[PDB]
Amino acid sequence: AQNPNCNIMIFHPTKEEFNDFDKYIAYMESQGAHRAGLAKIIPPKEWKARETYDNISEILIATPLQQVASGRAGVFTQYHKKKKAMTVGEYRHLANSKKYQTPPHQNFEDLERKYWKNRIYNSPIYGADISGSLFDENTKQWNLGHLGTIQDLLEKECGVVIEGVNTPYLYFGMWKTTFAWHTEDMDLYSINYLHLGEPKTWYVVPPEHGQRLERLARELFPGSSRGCGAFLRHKVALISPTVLKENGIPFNRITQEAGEFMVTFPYGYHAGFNHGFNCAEAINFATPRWIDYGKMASQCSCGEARVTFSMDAFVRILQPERYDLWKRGQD
Ligand SMILES: O=C(O)CNC(=O)C(=O)O
Ligand SMILES: [Mg+2]
Ligand code: NI
Ligand SMILES: [Zn+2]
Repeated sequence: AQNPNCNIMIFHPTKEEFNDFDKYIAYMESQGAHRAGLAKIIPPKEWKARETYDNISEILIATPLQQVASGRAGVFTQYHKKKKAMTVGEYRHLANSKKYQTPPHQNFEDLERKYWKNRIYNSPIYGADISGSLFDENTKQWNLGHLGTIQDLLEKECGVVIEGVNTPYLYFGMWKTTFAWHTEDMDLYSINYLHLGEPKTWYVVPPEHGQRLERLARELFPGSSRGCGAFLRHKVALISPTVLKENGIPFNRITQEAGEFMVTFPYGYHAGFNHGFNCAEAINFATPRWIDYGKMASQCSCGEARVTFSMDAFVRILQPERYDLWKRGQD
C-alpha cells in the first residue's frame, strides 16, 4: 500500500497534468495521498488564479465573526460573535492594526508556539463563509468556481437527479483566526486555494484514525459530547498538537502559502490557524471514492450544526434511515 505512514504528500503537476482535475485527484490517490487526509498541490509556474488582487477591497464581509475562546491553552472551544459589516479594505486595515497584527517571530515554528501559547487570550475576527470567487472566469484549470458539482457526481454514480448547487466560499483571515477540528459536510472532499497574504497552518488526522480523534474529543469536551453524538460537526473544539501527542493521536501538520492548493480527503479531520491577513477560497467536491464515506458519515441532529440547503438531498438519498431524525435538527 502507498504512503503507509499517512504522510502529507506535496504534488507539483505540470501544466499538462493540471488540465484534468478529476484525473489528477485520482493520480494523487494512486500514490496514497488520501491516507494523510490532506495534500498540497503547487500549481505549475505558468498558472495564475487571476491577473492581480488590486481591486478586492470593496468586497463586503457582511458578518465578521469574532472568535472568542473558552478553556485552556491547548484544549478550548470557540464561539463566534457576530460583528458589524465591513469591507475587505476595512478588514485588512483592522488585521494590520497593533491590536490584531502578527507579532515578531523567527520562523513558522516560532509562530506556531506563540499561537498555541496565546490563542485563548485574544479574540481575532474572521471573515468566513462568504459566497463568491476570486478566480478569473478565463482561468480554465483548477478554477474552484468551475468544478463538476457534487449533485452531478451523485447522479453519475447512483443514477438519481437531485436538487442543489455547490459554490465556493471566501475566507478573509487575520493572525490567530482559527478553524476548529472537523471533517467536511457528509465527509466530502474540500479544496482550498490561498489567494493572497500570510500563510495558513493546518493539522490533519489520517482518515483511518479519525475515530481516535473522536474518542479523545469526547473525553476532552465531556459536556459537548453528552449534548450531541457528533459534536465536532459544530466546529467549535480545538486540541493542540502537544495534547494530541500526549494522547497518542496520529497526525501531521503543514503550512500552506499564497499560491498553493490544499485538498482535504473524505473523513480527514483537520484544524488550523492563519498567520496574518490572508484570503482563501474553498469548496467541497466529490469523486466516486467519496460515495461510501457519504453513506457512513456521522450527522448532528441536536440542531447546533445547521447546514446548507444542498445537504438535505445527500442525507435523503445516501442515509434514508437517518433522514427523518436529521431533518428535525434542520427545522
Ligand atoms: O480556511 C479555513 O479557515 C477552513 N477551511 C477548511 O476547513 C477547508 O478548506 O476544508
Ligand atoms: Mg472590490
Ligand atoms: Ni474544512
Ligand atoms: Zn449537534
